[PDB]
Amino acid sequence: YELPEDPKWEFPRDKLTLGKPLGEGAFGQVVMAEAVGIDKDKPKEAVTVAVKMLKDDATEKDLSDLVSEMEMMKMIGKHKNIINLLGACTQDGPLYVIVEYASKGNLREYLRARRPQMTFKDLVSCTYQLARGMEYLASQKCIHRDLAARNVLVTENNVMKIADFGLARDINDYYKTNGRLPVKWMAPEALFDRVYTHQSDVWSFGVLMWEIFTLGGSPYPGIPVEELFKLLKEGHRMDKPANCTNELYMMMRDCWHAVPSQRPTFKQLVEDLDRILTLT
Ligand SMILES: Nc1ncnc2c1ncn2[C@@H]1O[C@H](COP(=O)(O)OP(=O)(O)CP(=O)(O)O)[C@@H](O)[C@H]1O
Repeated sequence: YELPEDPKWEFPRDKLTLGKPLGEGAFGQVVMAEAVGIDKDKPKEAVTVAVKMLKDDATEKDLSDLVSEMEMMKMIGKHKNIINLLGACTQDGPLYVIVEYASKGNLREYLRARRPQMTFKDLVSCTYQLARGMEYLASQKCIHRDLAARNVLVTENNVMKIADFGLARDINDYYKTNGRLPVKWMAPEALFDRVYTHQSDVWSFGVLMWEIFTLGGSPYPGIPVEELFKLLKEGHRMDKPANCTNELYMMMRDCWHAVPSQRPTFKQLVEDLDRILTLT
C-alpha cells in the first residue's frame, strides 16, 4: 500500500501551499498551489504550480491511474510545448503530482471565449506550437492517445502546452489497445483494429486542427456516437472550417488519410506549418 521512493522527483510537503481549485475531472482534481524551491536553481523562490490529486470519492483505479500518469510524465523530457512534471509528494500523505501551471486554462474554452479575439496568424501559431510538441513527444517514443483541444493548456504568455498524459503510452512498434479513448478523435485503426502508432496521433492532430480553426467547435456535430463507427469506415470526413485556407484544409485532410503511412509525420507538419506561419 505504499509508493516506492523516487528521490529525483520528491518534493517536501512543507514547501507546498495548496490554493484555489482549478478543475474537477473524471478521476481527480487539480488545484493551484505555491511551491517554494521547486526550481532547484532558485531554492527560496516561490513558484505557482498546479497540483493533481485524488478526490474524496476516489476509486482504486483512480489511484493507480494517477500513479501511472506521473510515471509517464517522468519519462518525457522537458519541452516548451508540453505540460511538464515538476515534482511529486508521494510519501506519508495523499499523492500530489505537481505540474506546470497554465493560467489561461484549456484551449477549447480559450478559443470559444474569443469568438466574435484571435487573428488568423494566432491560430496558425497555435497549430505550429502544438505540432512542435507532438514532434517532440513522438521523438521520445510516446504516443499521446488523447490529443484534443480540451487537453491543451494555455499559459499566461499564450504558450500552447500539450497536457493530460493519462492515456499516453511508451512504445520504445505499435501499442495494442471496450475502448477508453474519445471516439471523435480516434484514428480508424485505433477504433477498429485496437492499434496505435505515432500516425494515429497525427489523425488526432487533424481533429485538433479542425477544433482550432472552428474556434473550439465540436467534431462531427450532430452525429450520434453509435453511427460514427460506421461513417468513419465509409470515409466520412468533416467540412472545411470557415476560417481556414486551402492549404490548411488540405493539411487536415491529409492527417485524416485512411492509410496511416500516407498521413504526414509530425516532422513534416512542423516544416509545413513553419513555412505557412512565416508567410502569414
Ligand atoms: N497544469 C494545469 N494548469 C491549469 N489548469 C489545469 C492544469 N491541469 C489541469 N487543469 C485543469 O484541471 C481540470 C481537470 O483536468 P483533468 O485533466 O484532471 O481531467 P479531465 O477529465 O478534464 C481529462 P481531459 O483532459 O480529457 O478533459 C481541467 O479544468 C483542466 O483544464
